[PDB]
Amino acid sequence: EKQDFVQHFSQIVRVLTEDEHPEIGDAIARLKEVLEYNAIGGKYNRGLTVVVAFRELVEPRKQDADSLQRAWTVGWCVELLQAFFLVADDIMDSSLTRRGQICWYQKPGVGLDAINDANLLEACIYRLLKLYCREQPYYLNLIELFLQSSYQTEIGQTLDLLTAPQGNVDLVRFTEKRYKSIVKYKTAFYSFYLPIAAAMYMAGIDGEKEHANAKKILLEMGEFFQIQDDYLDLFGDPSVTGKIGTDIQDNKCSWLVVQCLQRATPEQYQILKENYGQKEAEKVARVKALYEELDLPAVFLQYEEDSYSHIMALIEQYAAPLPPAVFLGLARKIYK
Amino acid sequence: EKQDFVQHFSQIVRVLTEDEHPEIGDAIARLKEVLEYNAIGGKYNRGLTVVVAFRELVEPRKQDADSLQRAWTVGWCVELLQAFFLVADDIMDSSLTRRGQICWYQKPGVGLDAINDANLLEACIYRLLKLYCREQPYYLNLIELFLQSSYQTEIGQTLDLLTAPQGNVDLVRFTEKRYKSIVKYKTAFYSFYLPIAAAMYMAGIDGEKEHANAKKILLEMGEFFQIQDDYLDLFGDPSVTGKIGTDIQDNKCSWLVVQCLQRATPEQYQILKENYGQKEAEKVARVKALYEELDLPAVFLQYEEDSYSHIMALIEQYAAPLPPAVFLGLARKIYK
Ligand SMILES: O=P(O)(O)C(O)(Cc1cccnc1)P(=O)(O)O
Ligand SMILES: O=P(O)(O)C(O)(Cc1cccnc1)P(=O)(O)O
Ligand SMILES: [Mg+2]
Ligand SMILES: [Mg+2]
Ligand SMILES: [Mg+2]
Ligand SMILES: [Mg+2]
Ligand SMILES: [Mg+2]
Ligand SMILES: [Mg+2]
Repeated sequence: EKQDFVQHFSQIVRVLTEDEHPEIGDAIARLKEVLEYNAIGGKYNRGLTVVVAFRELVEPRKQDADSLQRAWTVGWCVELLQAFFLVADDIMDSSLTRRGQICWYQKPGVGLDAINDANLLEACIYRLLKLYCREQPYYLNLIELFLQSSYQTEIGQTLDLLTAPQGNVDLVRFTEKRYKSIVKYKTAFYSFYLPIAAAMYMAGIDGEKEHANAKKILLEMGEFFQIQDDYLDLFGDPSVTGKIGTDIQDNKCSWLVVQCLQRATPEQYQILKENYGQKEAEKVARVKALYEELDLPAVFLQYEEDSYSHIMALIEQYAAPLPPAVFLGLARKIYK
Repeated sequence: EKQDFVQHFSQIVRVLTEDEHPEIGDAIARLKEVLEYNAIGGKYNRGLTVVVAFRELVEPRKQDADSLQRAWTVGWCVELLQAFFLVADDIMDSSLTRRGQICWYQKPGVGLDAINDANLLEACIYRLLKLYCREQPYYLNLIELFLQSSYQTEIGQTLDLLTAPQGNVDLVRFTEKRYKSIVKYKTAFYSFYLPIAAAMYMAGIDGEKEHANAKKILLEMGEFFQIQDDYLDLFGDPSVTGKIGTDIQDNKCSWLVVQCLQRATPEQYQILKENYGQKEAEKVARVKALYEELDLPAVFLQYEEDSYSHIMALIEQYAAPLPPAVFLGLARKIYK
């Protein structure tokens, strides 16, 4: 399934680049480069979720060649949206690598031009929806879903960045309540709600209450996914994660620091105060050592188990009348 | 009219900030700040063009309070789009001031976070269209117009930036053909076509051929407007323009350098080669002095006259069945 999804990318790049209007040539070329470098090399889970859910929600007699093409394309739209956000997120977080290669903006000859490049990736979403879904009943529902999920992700990023001012001790700000708001908005809407909801609209499941019920499950899964992202920022294997962690030196409201603040002794609070939020390797190591001294890996592992049980309880409550398998396949993939 | 348009901004900021969901509070606050700093202080010509054209194209018996509100809001959408692009353009062009104050990203405590802030301004366009135009016949036409004009502006910005690589002599690239493509895409679609076309759709003028005819006039006006922007980058009064010029030190394909290359002697070409595209004030002054020695102000002034006559000839050819006054009021404003 992931090999089939990735094979459809050649076709996407081909239709996005067919406007070559020789004049715009050299920017179409650059657009190819941005797409090749930036939407390829991930696991493709968010885009595949659209396709998997589409096949589970749509009656097989309605799954002809062209409706399947529209599903693959919408899944690539979700991946282009993630590519838009990541590019810009790597600039703002001062990140070094992404998916096992240097962040696009560190590429010599790119730099802050990456800002345009990211806006273009966003623009491609709507070009693809027009090329493929324009005459479908769900066209406007999808455009609106993508725009709303962007807005919600940018609100989240705003909070992320206001809670993490550079060069400024922000520990008082780092609370559970605040953390939960950050991750709801910055990650949960676009990573989980968006692709399932997109498949739902394509299948003609438009009801407010069915979308609300699906959202109840999916926003909690997204919360877990971001907690996991925070854990792996520091404790993940960078040959697996494909990215260097910057949360400590970026002064982020990570699940780790939140959990640390609620366990630290007043001596340990001062260690964090003196070392969090700074570029010095030795300072970052003191924080990591405090996390390790507080058995934060053990705490994450227990949370992963408790979170799983909680999400499965919500699937029991809220999945119907959708197939639980939609949610269960997602759970398998993120608690893997 | 500009005082009425500006008065409606309080209401726009109020509806954009009514989601205060206490959790997202502090990002709504920041969103207010971004809107107050970044969509205010211009001349508002692009947003007013929507309103002026709306009143001229819509039968007065159809211009009730609420349809007029929708026109003011769509005009603010066009201004939010310009605010999105300028913010990001000031980062990528390394600009110092905008509208008589420091560029938002130079504000201490903003910096590259301005990237998110700009994406949020874009997002506000679609929130306003949904809040105000959702049940109108032209809703989808407007969303599609705004998205398309963004795409086209980002393609233009891509070309602008590829033709102007930092630290790299690009004079061979700087041709009339290339310049015309740049400005068509980066400026002409969103500054002129966009607001008139928006008013056209609101008035129920949806025809392909009427939009094409309007576009014929408006893209040429936009070409002139960018040529004027290039001229004033170096020769404008910064107490009038409100911005410091960076085209020479940014290595831009400005109308000025294009015109200089077609008049320069081989000695003068080498002066440009040795001094264009560099941060040193003394080098920038050599280029300005070469422009002045080539009587480029005199050339711009003659071009302004010839361009005016050309645009008026196109209004004669292509305005009907729209009122010429729509185009003539625009011409007055840009050749002012
Ligand atoms: O991939 P990253 O940078 O670890 C992350 O998950 C990326 C991201 C970007 C935009 C929204 N949500 C998450 P972050 O929040 O920066 O820790
Ligand atoms: O306001 P500026 O920076 O003079 C400009 O007109 C701004 C701009 C931004 C985006 C698209 N078109 C023009 P530019 O092209 O940068 O010279
Ligand atoms: Mg990041
Ligand atoms: Mg981030
Ligand atoms: Mg992370
Ligand atoms: Mg600029
Ligand atoms: Mg520019
Ligand atoms: Mg300029």
